[PDB]
Amino acid sequence: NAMKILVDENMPYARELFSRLGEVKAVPGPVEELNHADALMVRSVTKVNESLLSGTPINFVGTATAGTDHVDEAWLKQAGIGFSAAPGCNAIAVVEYVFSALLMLAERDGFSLRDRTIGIVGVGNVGSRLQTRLEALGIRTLLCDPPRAARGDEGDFRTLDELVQEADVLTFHTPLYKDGPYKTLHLADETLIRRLKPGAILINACRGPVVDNAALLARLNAGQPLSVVLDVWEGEPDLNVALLEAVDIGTSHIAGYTLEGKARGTTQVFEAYSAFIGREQRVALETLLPAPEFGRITLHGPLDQPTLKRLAHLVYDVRRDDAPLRKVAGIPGEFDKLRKNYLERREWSSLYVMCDDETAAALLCKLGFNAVHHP
Amino acid sequence: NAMKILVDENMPYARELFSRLGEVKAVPGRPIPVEELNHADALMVRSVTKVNESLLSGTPINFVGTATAGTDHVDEAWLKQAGIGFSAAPGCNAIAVVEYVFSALLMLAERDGFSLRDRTIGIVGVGNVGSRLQTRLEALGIRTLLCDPPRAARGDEGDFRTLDELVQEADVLTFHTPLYKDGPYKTLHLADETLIRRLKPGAILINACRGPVVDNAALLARLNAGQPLSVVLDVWEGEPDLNVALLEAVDIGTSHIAGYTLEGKARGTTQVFEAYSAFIGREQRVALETLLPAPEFGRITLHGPLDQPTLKRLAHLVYDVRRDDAPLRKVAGIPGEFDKLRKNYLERREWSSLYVMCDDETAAALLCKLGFNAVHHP
Ligand SMILES: NC(=O)c1ccc[n+]([C@@H]2O[C@H](COP(=O)([O-])OP(=O)(O)OC[C@H]3O[C@@H](n4cnc5c(N)ncnc54)[C@H](O)[C@@H]3O)[C@@H](O)[C@H]2O)c1
Ligand SMILES: NC(=O)c1ccc[n+]([C@@H]2O[C@H](COP(=O)([O-])OP(=O)(O)OC[C@H]3O[C@@H](n4cnc5c(N)ncnc54)[C@H](O)[C@@H]3O)[C@@H](O)[C@H]2O)c1
Repeated sequence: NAMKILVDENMPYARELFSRLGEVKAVPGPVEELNHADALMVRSVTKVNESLLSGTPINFVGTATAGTDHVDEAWLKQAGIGFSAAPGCNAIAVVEYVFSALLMLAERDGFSLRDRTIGIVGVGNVGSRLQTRLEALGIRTLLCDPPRAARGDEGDFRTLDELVQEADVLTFHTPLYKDGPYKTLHLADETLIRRLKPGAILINACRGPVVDNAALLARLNAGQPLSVVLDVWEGEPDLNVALLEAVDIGTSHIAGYTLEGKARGTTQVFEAYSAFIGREQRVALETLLPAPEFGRITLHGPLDQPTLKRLAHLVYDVRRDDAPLRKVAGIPGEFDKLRKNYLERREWSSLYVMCDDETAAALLCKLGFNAVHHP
Repeated sequence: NAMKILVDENMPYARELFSRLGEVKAVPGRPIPVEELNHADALMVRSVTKVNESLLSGTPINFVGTATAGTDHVDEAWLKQAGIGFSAAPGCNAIAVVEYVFSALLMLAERDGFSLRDRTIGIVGVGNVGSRLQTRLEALGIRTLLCDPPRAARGDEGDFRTLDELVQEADVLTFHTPLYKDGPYKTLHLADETLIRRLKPGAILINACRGPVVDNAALLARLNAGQPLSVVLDVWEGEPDLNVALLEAVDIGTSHIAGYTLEGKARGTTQVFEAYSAFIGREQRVALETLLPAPEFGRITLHGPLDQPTLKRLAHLVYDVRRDDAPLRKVAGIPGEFDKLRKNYLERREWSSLYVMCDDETAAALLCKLGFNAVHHP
């Protein structure tokens, strides 16, 4: 008469949390416990399907990821088995990766970020959060999301062609669709890339094939005035290395990797499961996380661009992941080795900022720092 | 019957500081009206004023101050002969330069994925800057070799090695000598063609002293030949007309700004204020914090022990040398922009302006030794 919850043994905080609801056995991502369990919380490694579950009493499957590729959500729901992913769990990580790249390019190239026009392609978990933060800085942002538009969501949704005409930063946050009216495979092909404004910045931290890597390379090689930030590559793990040499920032598909991010995976699945069994519970994310290296800092004066750059980069400077990828890119095994070995990264909210300036604190909070004003 | 003190009208904090000791009149440094020198008790100058018998003869001036690290514009011997007090500001800008060097090295260590404590640092010239660099590398347990024959010939105590020995055993080589055109200590092109070529594979070469200490032509020649070398340059042969292709090739190139911190610049006036206070029987020490505006980031907490990445984050919160390398690459071949970058140089602070509270006592001890204002808060 209590629930037996199997959790993956390398899933952070899983034992801590799930015991608020039942007995936890930690399985490596083993038959005997499956047939005598009521719930299963997994990571990407475990294919979840009829094969593995049919016949068991398992009544709920949580996956601690934004992704769901490795699960057949369909069969479970067909079967009456509750399911939950952790959508958006890594979203803030990507937004701060994007901000980290932009603030570096803004200093390196002597331009003013508040002056840019930013087109967001895909306004979902990642793009909507990016929109919120760009707006708080008063940066004009153009939104492109034909599905949301078609479905009747509110907002000023423009066409991709419109974004290409008006933006000088273009960032992609769509899924990978290979056909249909919303096809995103090679959404950024030679024709689109070629129309990009002089000095435009192209950012792809979503899925590799959304950008045609060979065409992008060719335009860069012909001298198109264009800056590029890539976190995802066609052909991963065997990226186009020549392309890496021509981009301003390339990293090994680590944009989503923060500590807070891994912990939200476990956290959301906990909350869904707690709701599933009539015991809705929430969890302080700060109760779980170890203190970061730099926890508190004072700020004197207004927030300006260089001040914001020093703040974000104190937490995460994208160049620390760019440099090691350049050192090993054409060596088989190494791309994947940099993901497995990924070093601890925190989010801006882990940093407590004490501002004597009221406006700097208001702005920092809207950017996602834990900022306060000191009268 | 108050002291009359003449101050170069462009020296920072001059009136604020000296009007504590006497009447203070601001004067241009070139030329100084003679009526003024004739009624003055003390003169505080910058490098534009040649101080010698022609300037001071027959005047009542009993002390000369120069808010300046160097003493080329001053006839010190003559001042001794005449009984006139003198003070420069030796080392006023040394910490600026050292924190600049650390900024560059911490950037390269991350970029290239090496640990600092696996590098051997040869310091050439071990005076005000060289010996501060030493202290700090040694506090980090980084192996350093010292080269400074003028100190060895004086019989100074230390492990003084020859230049050539540094070239065999060091993979970081950094120059802090003045420029001597000849004599036994000639530093002109001290790092020439032959010397550069012998630098260990993966070597890092830094020059933040005087442009012509390193043969820029030879260096470019080696780089073009494909020698695995890293180069950090803040000073250049033929400034402001630097070798542009040598710029495109170095890892970091900045526009002779290594010494430019608010602290460096205010310390010229400070050390001279201090020396003069003592000279007239009013020994007075003055703390920079009460003169300089408060810094943007004045306090931060550090949880746990220091490691290299943590130290890089701290040094670069304060000063990331890349912020000076980037503007120079944008405008290097445009005649006049180099001087314009120095003229409008934006505020830079020293590590001592960051107050660091560490829950690890050994992190505190170390950061303190490194020049942060670090304190253990259990
Ligand atoms: N780089 C990383 O480490 C990492 C981390 C997190 C997410 N991602 C990827 O980034 C992408 C965005 O993630 P998310 O969490 O926001 O997912 P999401 O499902 O919340 O949002 C995707 C949005 O794109 C929109 N979209 C679909 N087709 C489009 C089209 N053709 N043109 C414009 N918009 C379109 C959808 O309507 C949806 O609003 C996904 O591909 C995700 O897998 C990568
Ligand atoms: N880049 C900048 O913005 C900047 C700022 C400050 C100082 N500097 C320069 O850096 C140099 C160091 O300044 P400092 O305050 O340490 O001066 P310093 O006089 O205290 O140091 C010079 C040291 O070098 C030694 N030396 C002389 N000739 C040598 C040689 N042949 N080989 C090895 N050592 C030799 C001397 O014995 C002395 O110890 C100065 O020349 C100064 O002009 C540059």
